[PDB]
Amino acid sequence: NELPGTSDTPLLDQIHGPKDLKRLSREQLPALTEELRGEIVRVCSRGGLHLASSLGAVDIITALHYVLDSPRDRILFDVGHQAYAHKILTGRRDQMADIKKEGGISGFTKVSESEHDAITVGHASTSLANALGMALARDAQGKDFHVAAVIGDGSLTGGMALAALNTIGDMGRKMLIVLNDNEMNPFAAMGVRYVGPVDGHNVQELVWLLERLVDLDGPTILHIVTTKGKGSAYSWSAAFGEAVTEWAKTDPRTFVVTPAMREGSGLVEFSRVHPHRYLDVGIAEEVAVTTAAGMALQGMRPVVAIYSTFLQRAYDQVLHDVAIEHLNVTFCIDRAGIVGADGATHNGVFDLSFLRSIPGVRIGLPKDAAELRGMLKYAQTHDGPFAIRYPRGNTAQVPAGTWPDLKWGEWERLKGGDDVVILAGGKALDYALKAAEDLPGVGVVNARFVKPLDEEMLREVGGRARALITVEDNTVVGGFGGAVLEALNSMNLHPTVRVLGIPDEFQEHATAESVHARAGIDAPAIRTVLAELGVDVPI
Amino acid sequence: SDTPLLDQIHGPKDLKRLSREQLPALTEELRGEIVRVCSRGGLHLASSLGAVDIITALHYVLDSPRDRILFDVGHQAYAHKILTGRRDQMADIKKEGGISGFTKVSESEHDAITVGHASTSLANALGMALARDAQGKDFHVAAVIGDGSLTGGMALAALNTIGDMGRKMLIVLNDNEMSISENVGAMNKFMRGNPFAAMGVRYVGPVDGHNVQELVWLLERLVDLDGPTILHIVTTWHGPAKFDPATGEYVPSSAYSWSAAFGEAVTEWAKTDPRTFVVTPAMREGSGLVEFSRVHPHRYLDVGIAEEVAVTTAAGMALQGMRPVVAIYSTFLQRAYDQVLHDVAIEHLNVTFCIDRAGIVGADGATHNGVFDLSFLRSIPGVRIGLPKDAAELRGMLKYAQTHDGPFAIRYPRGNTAQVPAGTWPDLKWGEWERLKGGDDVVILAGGKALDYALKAAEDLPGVGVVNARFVKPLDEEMLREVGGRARALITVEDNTVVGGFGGAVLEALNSMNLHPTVRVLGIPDEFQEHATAESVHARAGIDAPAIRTVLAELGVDVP
Ligand SMILES: Cc1ncc(C[n+]2csc(CCOP(=O)(O)OP(=O)(O)O)c2C)c(N)n1
Ligand SMILES: Cc1ncc(C[n+]2csc(CCOP(=O)(O)OP(=O)(O)O)c2C)c(N)n1
Ligand SMILES: [Ca+2]
Ligand SMILES: [Ca+2]
Ligand SMILES: [Ca+2]
Ligand SMILES: [Ca+2]
Ligand SMILES: [Ca+2]
Ligand SMILES: [Ca+2]
Ligand SMILES: [Mg+2]
Ligand SMILES: [Mg+2]
Ligand SMILES: [Mg+2]
Ligand SMILES: [Mg+2]
Ligand SMILES: [Mg+2]
Repeated sequence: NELPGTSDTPLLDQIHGPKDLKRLSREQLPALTEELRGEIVRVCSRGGLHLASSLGAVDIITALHYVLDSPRDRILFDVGHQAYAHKILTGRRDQMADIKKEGGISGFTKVSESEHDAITVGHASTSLANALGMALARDAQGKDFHVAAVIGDGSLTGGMALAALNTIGDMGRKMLIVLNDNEMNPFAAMGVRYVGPVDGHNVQELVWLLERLVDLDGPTILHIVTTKGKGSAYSWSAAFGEAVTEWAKTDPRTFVVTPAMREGSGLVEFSRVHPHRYLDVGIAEEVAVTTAAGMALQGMRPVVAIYSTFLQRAYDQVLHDVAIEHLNVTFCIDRAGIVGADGATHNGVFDLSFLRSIPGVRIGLPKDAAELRGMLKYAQTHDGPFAIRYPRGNTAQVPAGTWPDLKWGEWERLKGGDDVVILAGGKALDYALKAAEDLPGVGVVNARFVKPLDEEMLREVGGRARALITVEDNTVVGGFGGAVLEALNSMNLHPTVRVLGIPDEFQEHATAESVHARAGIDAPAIRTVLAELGVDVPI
Repeated sequence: SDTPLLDQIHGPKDLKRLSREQLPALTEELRGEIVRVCSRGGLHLASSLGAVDIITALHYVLDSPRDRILFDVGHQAYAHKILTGRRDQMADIKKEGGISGFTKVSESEHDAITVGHASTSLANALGMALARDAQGKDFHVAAVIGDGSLTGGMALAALNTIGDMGRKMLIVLNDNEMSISENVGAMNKFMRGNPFAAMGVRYVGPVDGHNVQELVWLLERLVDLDGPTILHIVTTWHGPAKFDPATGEYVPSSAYSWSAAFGEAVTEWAKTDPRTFVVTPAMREGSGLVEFSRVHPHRYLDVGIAEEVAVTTAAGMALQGMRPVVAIYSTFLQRAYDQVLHDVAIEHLNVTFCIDRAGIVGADGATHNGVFDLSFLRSIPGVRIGLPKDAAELRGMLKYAQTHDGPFAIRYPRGNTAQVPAGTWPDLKWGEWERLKGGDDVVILAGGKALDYALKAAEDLPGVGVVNARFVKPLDEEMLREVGGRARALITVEDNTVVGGFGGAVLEALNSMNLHPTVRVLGIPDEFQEHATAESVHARAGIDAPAIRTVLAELGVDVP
């Protein structure tokens, strides 16, 4: 029990779980609220994080955990970036300094981290459907516990949230939805008792109101209003932002669509220079891709700027709405491969697998900003869809007016050697060049095209090499290694091949470097495979 | 002639020569035309008959193809094709080399979008409106969307974006689920709890969707107005062999659809497993769940046409200790890719996917061919994939999936399989293949529909082995190693794309074992397959028994 001061927390020191929180009287909850605010700011500041959303949520989370009995009652957080107060109140206060770090805890709720985490989230708008499943399962088991979902105003505009709300209406089952609105319809929300708006920062009035709502029949939306945040490095994103901004100046058919990730995708400058050629469709990736398809049908050259992990939401839209009529949609896919800190919900290691199987979708991996420019120019000037994927990370700035002629599907040899040849693009290529550096028999090819592959160069290298190594910042299942084995098979070439990539296992929050070392795709791990294939490494 | 007005109409220009007072007679001609020419090929006419009046009205008022008319799904657009120069092609609808059952951009300048999957019209319409405004043009964009499609995730999300952008366009909501009075009453209840004004959309109606003259007068007022507008309209044998309409030839009378085999299995299973719960995205009859829904009413959930909701709802049930089954077509499962990966697979949840219409479905074409699931499911960590040869293996796989940890997918085609007795619950080790025919010269690896081709192809060829590759994830590593070491050549056959499918799984597995047999990967090529019979598509793809026999002959097997 330390002295009163600027950063004492007498109440939190006694709270190890929600049961300890219930020992407080309602009148004490405003003081806890301020302790939680102080705790979040003083620990979760460095690295930015989703501090602003968690701060906005402190009072509704305190009230929910005071009124409800987690883990018997299920509190579901949409996305989960707003649940830092939830983790402090559920035995993880001492782990907040390590949030998103290897050996720490997730930046989102994760079922396997705590019995208090009802869903594993990261992708937005899943809380309502999960909530429905838990309510239906509860009713089937004759149990009586409460299901409460906390969803932001942004998340509630997602297709699967609105579709789920409609169903929650039709089903008429007991559940509470807290709409957490920090910005201040009849086809989605019929059958749903609406309550509010109400002050989202009044922890006593929220405890009062929840004790009323929690026991009512059928589904309730509680509309709360919250204040957001109450209390050398040249990125691939920037390289893209600069290339497309430059491109649009001399292509009036170019239109850039983002699903509400303008700053992430590096389109701040693009939004200000070309406001007439910029569309933020909101959070819905499915709307972004089908809208781009409508634009391409009317003679435009749309570019969808989207994270690899988020493009998963639009798989059927790419296949059905773009690929069937071979439409002019270019996909500039950021956060390609392991993103690291954000963990298994955000690691973009599936795009080379799910896009490859779609007829007519070309796939490029640029090694640098000049190749990115070459691919974007090709994509925007040739028929049908193209995907260009690049990681979170940096690359050399490139001079204005850099627009090389790149023949799509052509690989390039970057290092001499015929005994063993490493085939790799993007981040994997930099690993390959490093791994090969002192080995004269070890060739390196920039496999900068996954679809189509360079069949001629693969035939030449496949016919002479004692062994090939494939390296990809993607799952080894049906990805770049699979494409290479399928192309070798159809040529009836049978060289030794080592397929290096992410294993068929979800990768938890850590640095990309850690995931890459344990996956065995980094330069040291490639150097180990070369030795295993009988390459004489220098002493 | 029974159709004197229609006889002079070869396009929307001809339609506009009629006085409004002649339009009612024209809608009666169009209804009689659709019944006269499309009463076969198991075509459902209800949707297209219900839409005759609005489609006549839209073509009379708008200027197609300058004005863009977008049909959601496209199954309601028969009158559209009749009014846009395709009257004499309607006899060949869904037939190989005939017109599509849906609108298709390549078929006609009057078909604004290629559709089949629901709920895509609004986002496509937004795109066309935004391109129109960028180009300084002023043509009309109209989307026609059913009440069912409108409650789809991408439709509800699109309408939010449409409201925010405030761009000029007309959404026609074709509601055949509720009357005008039922709709008004529901809306009165809700806003007592304009509501569309905050969303940024003008709501007009509901009005009578069968009054072609009143629809014309109302549209003429709406097409001028700024911003997005919703017009809510309201519309109305005991012998040993039997002919199967679906497959277009004779089958044993003991043969029923895979759908019926699944419905019978899950209905029986749920009697002794109280944790089993079936979830369908509004395909009760298609997935064979009529009987299930009647016998187990409190273990049956229809979520409407929201595949993403069906999968994530099942995840919630699994997290609460239940054993949910998602009954879903392969093609519609594509909508739930992220939900399978993110909501089911990351925490390895107890969701069983029973996937109907797996492989080529035929008549419904490129938008419906379930030819990608062995590729897209396989790259998801922890998702097991089984291909049952018969109703017994389907039961063994469903029992395995419902009693073991994590997600399982069971995929089966449109088509028939032998009826099997109640209480058929074999014990099957997930991941174990079965040798069905001896031979070590050339071995065919195949599951499900491909397996039937393989066994037919290998008849009276003594050196040709056949393995039931009834598991795609995991593969049978032990049996593939043995066959891959001993066989001169392998043939893989899959009712799936050759890209990243079963053939790919086999080549990945052989590579990690450092085995180098000759392998012929047979399957659907990396190209969309247009409407035709499955048998026609399979013959041209090279996966039927004669195509397999030709590959065996090329590999130097003695084939009669
Ligand atoms: C499928 C998906 N697409 C995009 C994102 C990126 N994203 C993370 S937070 C968020 C939600 C928008 O804000 P809101 O739900 O209102 O939450 P707030 O931060 O305002 O509390 C978005 C777009 C995501 N998590 N999931
Ligand atoms: C994405 C998708 N999921 C499922 C289906 C299957 N399906 C075909 S039409 C339909 C019903 C659509 O209802 P509505 O739009 O009201 O049209 P109506 O049946 O009344 O003509 C369904 C579920 C589909 N076509 N697309
Ligand atoms: Ca689609
Ligand atoms: Ca193009
Ligand atoms: Ca290069
Ligand atoms: Ca050689
Ligand atoms: Ca309709
Ligand atoms: Ca299971
Ligand atoms: Mg103090
Ligand atoms: Mg918000
Ligand atoms: Mg893991
Ligand atoms: Mg309907
Ligand atoms: Mg084709």
